[PDB]
Amino acid sequence: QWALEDFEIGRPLGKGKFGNVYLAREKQSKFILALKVLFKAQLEKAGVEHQLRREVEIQSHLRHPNILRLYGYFHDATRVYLILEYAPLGTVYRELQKLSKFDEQRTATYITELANALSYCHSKRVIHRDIKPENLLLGSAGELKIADFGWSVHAPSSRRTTLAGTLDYLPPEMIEGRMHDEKVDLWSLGVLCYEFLVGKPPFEANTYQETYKRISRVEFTFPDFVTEGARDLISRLLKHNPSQRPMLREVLEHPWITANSSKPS
Ligand SMILES: Nc1ncnc2c1ncn2[C@@H]1O[C@H](COP(=O)(O)OP(=O)(O)O)[C@@H](O)[C@H]1O
Ligand SMILES: N#CC[NH+]1CCN(c2cccc(Cl)c2)CC1
Ligand SMILES: [Mg+2]
Ligand SMILES: [Mg+2]
Repeated sequence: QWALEDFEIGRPLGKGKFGNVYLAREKQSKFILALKVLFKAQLEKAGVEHQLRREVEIQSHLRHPNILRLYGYFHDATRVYLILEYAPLGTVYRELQKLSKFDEQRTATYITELANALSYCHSKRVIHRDIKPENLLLGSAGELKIADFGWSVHAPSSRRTTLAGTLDYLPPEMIEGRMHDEKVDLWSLGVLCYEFLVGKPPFEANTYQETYKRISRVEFTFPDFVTEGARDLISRLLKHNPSQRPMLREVLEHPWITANSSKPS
């Protein structure tokens, strides 16, 4: 159906390990979108064909205001192309680099939007497993959308693929290669809440080896400026035992969230 000739390509929007993402306009309708380009030789070499299939299958069927749309795809014997909703305000990662830290209202609003998106995902037993600032995009009204479903799966699960880059957002059960479920995304939500308020993630370290140690032992402390309500929510999410981590309704109803968020459940 779709082919490369149907699109005019424009400015580079971002890069990932596999994805090179470009702004593009479809020629007959003038529809603006984002084209995510993957090289087949790199996909085959890394053995991640199955991840790509899951990204397409899972993401194309989800429909939620806080989740990025996948519209379709095509390929041409050197490349695979994913046709995505364009997010005009960029990544949360870029906003954090710009501002250094977010205030409590901005943070609580982003957490509400994440929790709504994840609540919808978990109702289908979909777990994302790669929630982190460079995969959170911003729509035209500044609203958060979750993207990059390459690591997503159905629960429960083990891991069959090699961990790539940073350990910073993963819970103990994932880094220890044990069996895991939906509660992995709740741990990541706690890491994000800390990083939004403080400006760095809570187990950050100079080497892989020490980061691993800090995560498995849950070694984090708070700077003086983090308030009692934020500390309570974060401490509830960063529990070693996944069954003790709260439900998403409990996050959305937490008094610090309700006091500070400017959007509803
Ligand atoms: N729909 C989009 N709109 C705007 N920018 C995007 C979009 N998708 C990706 N990007 C940019 O490209 C980067 C990589 O895309 P991603 O889908 O996360 O690739 P990878 O799977 O390689 O991590 C993002 O972190 C962001 O900077
Ligand atoms: N390397 C490689 C081989 N590819 C593996 C998976 N492929 C795939 C999966 C979902 C959607 C689309 Cl367009 C393509 C195509 C070929
Ligand atoms: Mg990504
Ligand atoms: Mg990916």
